[PDB]
Amino acid sequence: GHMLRLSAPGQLDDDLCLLGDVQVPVFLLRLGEASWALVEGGISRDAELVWADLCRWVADPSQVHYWLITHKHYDHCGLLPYLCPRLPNVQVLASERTCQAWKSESAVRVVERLNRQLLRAEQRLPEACAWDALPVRAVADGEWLELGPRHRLQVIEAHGHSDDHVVFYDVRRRRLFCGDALGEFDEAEGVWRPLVFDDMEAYLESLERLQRLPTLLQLIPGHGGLLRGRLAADGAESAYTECLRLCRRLLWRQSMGESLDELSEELHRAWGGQSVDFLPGELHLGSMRRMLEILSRQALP
Ligand SMILES: O=C(O)c1ccccc1-n1cccc1
Ligand SMILES: [Fe+3]
Ligand SMILES: [Fe+3]
Repeated sequence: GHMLRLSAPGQLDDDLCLLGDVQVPVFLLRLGEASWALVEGGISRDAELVWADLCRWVADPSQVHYWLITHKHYDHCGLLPYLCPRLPNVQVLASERTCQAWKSESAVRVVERLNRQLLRAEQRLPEACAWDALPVRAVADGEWLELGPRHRLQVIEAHGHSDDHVVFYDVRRRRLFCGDALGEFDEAEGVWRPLVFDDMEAYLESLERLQRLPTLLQLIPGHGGLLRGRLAADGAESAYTECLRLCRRLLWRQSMGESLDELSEELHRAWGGQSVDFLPGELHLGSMRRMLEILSRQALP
């Protein structure tokens, strides 16, 4: 409950609504009187929740024409096979690499595995479309997405968190759908938690490019809701600072003979509580481990 953070389902702006759970939300954009779009692909088990929320705003689901995806992680595309059947006119917009992940049986295997762990006991999933059969359209870095007469979003490559990650910038509204590129926003402390799970140099380089965007009014990550005011304006820069802060912290620990597992457990214990309801505890601890391993390699003797 903060002035600068909208974290409740429902309407966020004149054109924007939050569907489903705030920790893994799906955002709804009204492009016109009979045209809508979705942003972020959530987790599979939320199919019926998101669908329920959606139908309360969209009388005719055939008016959903676009579904924008930031990256291939299980918590950002798990809904696609299960709701695309119910969205006959939708077109999934994703980066080339993100599309490649859906044509890989091994990559799909991991996405499905992690999502099934989040299923409640006796919970059944709808009739699902084949991952390789999704109505996808690959988008490239810098491409402009003419979604509607008042919605023009630019695709900006933002690798680092993952090797396929992109973000979507609505310059008209100074609004950035940044996915996980800035990390995980700490709701209790008001700072960003870095999520460097692929490449640190690219991670920092992406934040440098995003800092050069015109001053943001709304910052919408993959988890936690909508950020505004100074949080949006300073977002990219603050996320950059917090990443370096974690690096220096890592170097300090290692220089004291500490093993990566020592700080991993500490990060997991201090940060794993926010994502417990949609992220298996072993995945978070392992993710923290993978991150520190990345930072150690790209900053060590
Ligand atoms: O990206 C995240 O949302 C995330 C955050 C914390 C730990 C693991 C994560 N993860 C890694 C791969 C898919 C989820
Ligand atoms: Fe992610
Ligand atoms: Fe994520």
